[PDB]
Amino acid sequence: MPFEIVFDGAKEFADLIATASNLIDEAAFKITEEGVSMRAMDPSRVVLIDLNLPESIFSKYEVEEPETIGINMDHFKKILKRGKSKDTLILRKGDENFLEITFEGTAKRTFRLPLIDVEELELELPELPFTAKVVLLGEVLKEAIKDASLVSDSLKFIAKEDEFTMKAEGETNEVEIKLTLEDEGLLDLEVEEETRSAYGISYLADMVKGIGKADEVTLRFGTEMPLQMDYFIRDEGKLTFLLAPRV
Amino acid sequence: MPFEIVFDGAKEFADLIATASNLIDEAAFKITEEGVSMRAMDPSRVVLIDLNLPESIFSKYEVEEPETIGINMDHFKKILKRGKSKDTLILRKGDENFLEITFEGTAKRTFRLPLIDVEELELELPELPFTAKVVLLGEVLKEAIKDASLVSDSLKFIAKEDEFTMKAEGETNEVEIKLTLEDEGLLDLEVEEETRSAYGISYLADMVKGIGKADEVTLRFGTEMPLQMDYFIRDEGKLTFLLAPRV
Amino acid sequence: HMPFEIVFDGAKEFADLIATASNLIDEAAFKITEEGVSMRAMDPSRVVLIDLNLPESIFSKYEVEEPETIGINMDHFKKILKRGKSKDTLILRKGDENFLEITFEGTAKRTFRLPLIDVEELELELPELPFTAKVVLLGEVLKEAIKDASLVSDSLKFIAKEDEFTMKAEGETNEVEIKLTLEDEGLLDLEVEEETRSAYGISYLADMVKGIGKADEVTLRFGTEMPLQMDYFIRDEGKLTFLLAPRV
Repeated sequence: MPFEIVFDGAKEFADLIATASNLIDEAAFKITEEGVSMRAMDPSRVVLIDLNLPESIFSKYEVEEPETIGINMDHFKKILKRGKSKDTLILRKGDENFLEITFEGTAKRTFRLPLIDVEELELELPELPFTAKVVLLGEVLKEAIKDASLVSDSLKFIAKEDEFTMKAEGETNEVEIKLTLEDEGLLDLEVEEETRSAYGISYLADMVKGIGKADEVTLRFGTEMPLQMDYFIRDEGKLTFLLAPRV
Repeated sequence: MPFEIVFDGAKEFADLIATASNLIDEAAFKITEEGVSMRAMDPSRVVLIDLNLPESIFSKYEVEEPETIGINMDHFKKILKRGKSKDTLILRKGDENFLEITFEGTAKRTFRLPLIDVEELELELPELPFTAKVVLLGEVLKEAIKDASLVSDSLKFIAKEDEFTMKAEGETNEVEIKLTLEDEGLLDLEVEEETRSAYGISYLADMVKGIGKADEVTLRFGTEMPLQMDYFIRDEGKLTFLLAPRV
Repeated sequence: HMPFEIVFDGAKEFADLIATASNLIDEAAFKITEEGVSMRAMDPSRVVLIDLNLPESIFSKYEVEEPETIGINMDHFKKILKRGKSKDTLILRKGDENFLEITFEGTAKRTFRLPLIDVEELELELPELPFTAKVVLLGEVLKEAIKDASLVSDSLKFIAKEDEFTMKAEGETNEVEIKLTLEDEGLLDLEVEEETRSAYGISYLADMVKGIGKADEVTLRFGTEMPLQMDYFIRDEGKLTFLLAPRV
C-alpha cells in the first residue's frame, strides 16, 4: 500500500543490485514519487556508491506513502537471485515491517524480506574538479583490472590528450593497457590536462565484477583525486561509484 | 540367463538412472519380456522409488528368461555418465555375473560392471486415497523447492479447487509459490477437497534434482498423507517417488 | 640476445598450445632462429619428453636478427598468455633488456613484461625409434578413453593389430575396453607392422591430452614395451610432440 513498484525482467534487476552488494552490506533505499535512490559506503569508507532508479524504468510505479527502508543487501541479493530473466518483479511494502518481493512468470513466487534499521550517514556525492573523462567498454575495463592484478595491488590511471593508459608495476613484472580513439575499446576521451592517479585493485575488482562486457562505463578522475565510475541502467537509471585514490 | 537391451541415446539413459541414484544406493532390476522394472527405498525408508522402462522404449529388446540383477547405483551411474548424447547404449548379460555396458558411437567402449545381490523387500506401491492431483512444469517445482530452502527445511503443499500453493516459513522469512490454471506453470489441477500436507525439503530436493525444466511432473497427495511424484520417460517409461509426509 | 619481433594472429590459440606443454614442464628453453621457434624439455620425473616446433610459416610477422635461447617460467608465461582473447593479435618482442614483452592487440593494446630466466639445458635428443604401430585418431576418442580408463585403473594398455586399435584398462573387478576399426569415425588411419602391445601411466596420459582439441587429429606411434609418441599439428605446420616412457 505505501508503495508498489514493478520492474520487467527480474534477473536484470538482480544483476544491478548484485553489483552494489559487492561493496555494501546494508543500505537505505529512499522511495519517492520520482524514483528509488540509494547511497552508501563500503565498510572501509573508501568507496561511495550511489544508485538512482527513476520511475521511468519501472512498468508500474505507485508510491502512496514515500518512505525509506533499510535492507540487508546480502539477503536482498539472495532472494533477487531467484528471479528469472522473463519474470516480472514486484516490490510491495504493506503496513508491516517487511518488503514483499514477487516474481510473476510461469508462477507467482512471493518472498517476505524483513526490513532492518540501517544507521544512515549523511553522504554527499560531491562535485569534483575532474580533469580527465574516459568512456570505455566494460570488457576492456574488466580485463585491465584482471591483468593488473597479476602484477600488483594498485593500478595507475594516466590520461593524456590522445591516449588513456592503465599501468601496474610490481617488483619485476609490469602491465600496461593503452587505449586511443583508434581502438574499438575507447568510445570517448576528453582530457583537460595530463592526469595521473592510482587506485587499489581490490576495490576496482569489486566495482567492476558485476559490470557487463558490452556495458559502456564512464570514468572521471583527476590527479591524486577520487575516481568516479558510472554506468547506466535502461538508459535512465545510473549506478555511480566514487573511489578514493591510493596513497 | 543372457539378455540384450539397446537404448538410443546413452546420455538420456544416464540422466534417468542419475535421478534414481540421488536417493538410492543399491537396487534390484527386474528384467522381463515386457520391460525393465526397479523398486527401492532410500536408506532412511522415507522415500520409495519405482522405475518402469517398458520394452517399447528400447530399440532392441531380447530377454531369454526373466531375471533380477543387483546393481550398485553409484557405480552404475559413474559408468553411464561416460556415455555421449549420440551414443547407442547396449546392456548385455552373458552367463557370467557382470553387466556389460557398451557405448557405440565414434568408438565402441565396453565397461564390465560386477553384479551384486541386493536385500529385496516387502515393497509394493499401494493406491492411497489421494484427494488432490497437480500437473506442473518441472522448472516450477524445482524452483519452488530451491526457493523454500532459503527459508525452512519443510515445504507445505496446499491444494484448493483453483489454486495450488507451496509455502515455507522461517523465523521471520517466508515464501509462497502460487499456481492457478491461468498460469503457464500449471498444466492440470483436480482437487476433491482442500488438501494440506508438508514434506521435507532435503528429500524433495534430491527427488527433483534430475528432473528436467520442461518435464511434466504429476503430484498426488492427501492431508497428512504421502506425496506421489511421477514423470514419464520417452512417454512410456515412468519414474515414481512416494514420499512420507512430515509430521 | 639480440632483439626480435614475432607476431601470431590468434592469441588464445597460442595460449592453448603453450598450456598443453605447461601441463608437464615448469621451465623451458626456447630456441629462436630465423627458421622458427623450438622447445624441448622433460617433465620433472623424466618420464615425458616434450618437443614443440613452431616454424616461421605460422607467424604473421617474424623478425629474428640472430639465433638465441631464452629461458621462461612456463607457469608465468601461461598465466599471461591466458589473458589473450581469441581475436587478439599476439606479439612476442625482445629489446636489449632481459625480459620478454608480450602484447595483445585487440580492442585495446595490453603489454606485459615477462622476466627471462636461466634454464640449464639437458642434452635432449628426439630419437628416431623403431615404432611398429601408427594410429591417427580424433582427440575426442583419445581423451574419452583416458577418462574411461581412469575409472578402472592407473595404467592403460595399447593394443594395435592389423584391423583394430584397442585401449584396455583392468581393475580389481572392473574393466573397460575402447575399440576402434577403420569403419569407426574416431579412427582416421591404422598402420601396424606386427601386433603391438604396450601400457602407459594414465596420470601422464591425462596431462598429455588435457589441452588437446576434441577435433584435433592426434597421431600415436608406439612399440611393444616401447615409449609412446603422441603428436598433433598446429596450423598444419607447427607440431607438438610428446614422448612417454612405457610402464614396466
